[PDB]
Amino acid sequence: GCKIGPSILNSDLANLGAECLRMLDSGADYLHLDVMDGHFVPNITFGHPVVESLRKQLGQDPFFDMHMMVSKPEQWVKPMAVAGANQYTFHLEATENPGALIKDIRENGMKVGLAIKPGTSVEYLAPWANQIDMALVMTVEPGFGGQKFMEDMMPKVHWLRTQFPSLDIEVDGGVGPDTVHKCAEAGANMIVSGSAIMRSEDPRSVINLLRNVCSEAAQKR
Amino acid sequence: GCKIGPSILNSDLANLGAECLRMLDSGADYLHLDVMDGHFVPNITFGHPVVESLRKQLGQDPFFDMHMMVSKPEQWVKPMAVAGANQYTFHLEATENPGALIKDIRENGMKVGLAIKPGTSVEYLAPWANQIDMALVMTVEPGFGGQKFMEDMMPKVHWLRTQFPSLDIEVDGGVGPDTVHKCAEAGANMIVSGSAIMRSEDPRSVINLLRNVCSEAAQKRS
Ligand SMILES: [Fe+2]
Ligand SMILES: [Fe+2]
Repeated sequence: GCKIGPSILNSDLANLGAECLRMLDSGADYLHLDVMDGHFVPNITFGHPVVESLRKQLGQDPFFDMHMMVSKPEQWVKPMAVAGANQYTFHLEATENPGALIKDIRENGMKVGLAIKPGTSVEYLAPWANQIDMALVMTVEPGFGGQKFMEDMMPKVHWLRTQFPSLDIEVDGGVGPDTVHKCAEAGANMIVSGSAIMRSEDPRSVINLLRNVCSEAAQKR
Repeated sequence: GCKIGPSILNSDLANLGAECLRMLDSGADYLHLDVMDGHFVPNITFGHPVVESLRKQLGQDPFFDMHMMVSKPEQWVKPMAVAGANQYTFHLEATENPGALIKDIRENGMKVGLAIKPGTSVEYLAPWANQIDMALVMTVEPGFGGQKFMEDMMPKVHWLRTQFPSLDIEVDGGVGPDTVHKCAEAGANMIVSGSAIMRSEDPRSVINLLRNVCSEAAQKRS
């Protein structure tokens, strides 16, 4: 049940279709698409219009995990659903009413992801864990780096894995061949990796490595 | 001095490089790139990371007019300059200190555009007209998709052209072959058009039509 989802912010964004296609051909399990509105985080990447074009090119099969680093996640639920997103991963910090938003995401036919930034206690996420499809533990601060993987996020992953053995747990931020062992041993089964994959001359090899480390750790649990 | 700048939001945004190459190969004079942050307008398009990749793909020559429909235009000046934007067109409504922002744009080596939404008096542009490279008169409300061209914006264009004969004036919003003459007769010399160019089998012909309607109307007034 371990899956690798390349992030594409490090890719040639003027040729996004080609970059996604070669990730899929390289054996990516899903694509992790970072949506930043310049308010929740200090960068603007792309929104649903790009997602819609991507979906049109890639067809119906590929799974899009939308990482919604936006200040008003309620606003983009329907646009992302219409664009063809599979999963809407919103930040717990970005809404006063996560329960209502979770309901809305499901009513719009999408899976539910719930993300926490490094400074947010995993204790805030736990109360909602049985309502979501996937928890995302950030391992860098979103919108800034360009940062080193934060090893002190691993206790969050471990706690979640301990308390919720069946929960899919994703990590995102500086994850690569060098740090995937930490994530996998802590309990993560969904791995987002950007530069490590996208800049590789052999992304299939990198993806296989990442998945194999996770799988090995899962079989040990 | 009449120029056509396709807007690219109705293009295949998964292949922005190819779509822009096609526009340039069709004789587009520049590219008009709509940046929306989901706050100043109720849509999110793309930001400087996309611009940086587009500049890399297209090379140094093409001109990018960045239509910054963003709440904090001060924030994206350096990122856009680093990304290789030629002109940073911000909304007058979006800053309380346009003078400082204009200065910051020039200090970062970019040309300065100043945009006004339909509800904003063209008079607000006047104090700044001597400091900017281009005025952008919106002819639809930005961020609400396909809207009808607002002919009642033409007096804004005509007023600007009358007050500032040497000022480049861009129109943007529902502009196509059906409405370009209205813009040109009012004084606009920079025309943004989207679907009418992007959807065509022969975008060169559409671009040429827009440009020549504009040029011949401009020649007439002269
Ligand atoms: Fe992400
Ligand atoms: Fe525009």
